[PDB]
Amino acid sequence: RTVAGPVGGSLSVQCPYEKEHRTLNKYWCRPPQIFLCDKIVETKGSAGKRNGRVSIRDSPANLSFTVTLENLTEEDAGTYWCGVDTPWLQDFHDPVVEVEVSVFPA
Amino acid sequence: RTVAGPVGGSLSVQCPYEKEHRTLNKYWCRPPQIFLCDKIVETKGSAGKRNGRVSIRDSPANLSFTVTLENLTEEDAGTYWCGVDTPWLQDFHDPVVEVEVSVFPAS
Amino acid sequence: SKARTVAGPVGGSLSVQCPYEKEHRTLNKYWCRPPQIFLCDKIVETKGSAGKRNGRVSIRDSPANLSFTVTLENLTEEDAGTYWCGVDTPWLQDFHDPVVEVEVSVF
Repeated sequence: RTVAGPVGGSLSVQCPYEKEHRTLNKYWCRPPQIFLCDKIVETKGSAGKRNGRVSIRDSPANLSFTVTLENLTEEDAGTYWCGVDTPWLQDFHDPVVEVEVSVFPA
Repeated sequence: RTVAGPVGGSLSVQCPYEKEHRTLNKYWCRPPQIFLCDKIVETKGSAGKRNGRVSIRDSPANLSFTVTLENLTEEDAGTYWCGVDTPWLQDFHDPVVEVEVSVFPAS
Repeated sequence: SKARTVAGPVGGSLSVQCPYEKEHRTLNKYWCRPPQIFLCDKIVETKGSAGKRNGRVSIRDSPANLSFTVTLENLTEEDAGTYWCGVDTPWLQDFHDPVVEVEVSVF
C-alpha cells in the first residue's frame, strides 16, 4: 500500500486483520535483514504503544489497528510493515501489510 | 516458547502452523541456524518419525505437530526449531517456531 | 499466557473458565497455585495421577469448545489468589506456559 503526507503534517495507516488475530500483538516496523524486525511501536510487546512521534492503537471490534505518525519528516518515508505477531520466529511469516510511506513538502 | 522436564523424565512440545502447511513435511532440528539445523526427526523426510529418544507426530486437524523427548538428559537442553519444510522460495527461509528446551534436576 | 480474574461470593460454587487454543487441545489440563520452583503441585488435572476431583476442587475439559472449567465449591477467603490454568503432556510432568493465569477474588 502507498500513503503520503506533508512535512510537519501527520499520517495514519489502518491495517486490517482476521478475527483470530484480535488479541495478538500488532506492530509497525521497517523490513528487517534479520528474522525479527525492530518494532518501532507495538500494542503488546516491549516497544510500547507510543514512541515519540509514532503510536499504535488496536481496534479489535473493527478487526483493524491504526498506526499514526505525527509531525512528519523526510526521514519517515520508506517501506514499513504493519504486522500481527504470530508464533513464527520470523516476522516475515506473520500476516503483514507492506506500506510504502511518502513524505512531500509542506 | 520454553518447555522443560526433569533429568530422566519426558516432555513434549507443540508446534503450531498454518492451514497451507497441513500436508508439508514437519521437522525438529538443532542449531537454530539456516542450513546447519540438523533434522533429528521429520514427519515425511528421510530422518524418520522416531530417532532414539525423540519422535514427531503431526495433527493437521489441530494445525500443529508434537515433538516428544523421552529419558531427558542434560545435553537435551538448548534451542531448537520446529520447522515446516515449504517447497518454495522464501526470503527468510522455512517458517520455524523456536523452542527453548530446558532440563532441571530429577526430583 | 492470558490473564483472567474470576470473582464470586464466599460459600459459592465458583466456575473458572480457562480458554485455550487448538495446539493445547489434547494436553492434560490442570489447576494449581503457581510453581514454587520448577513444577506446580497439581490440585486437579484431566490426564494425570492427581485426579479430576479433589475436595472442593474439580476440573472438566471441553476440547470441542477449546476451554476447560475448574469448579471451586464452598469458596472461602483462603481460596483467593493466583492460580494457573495449566497444561502439560498427558501422564507426565513437564513444564509448559499456563494457558491462563487466574486471579481468584472472593467477596
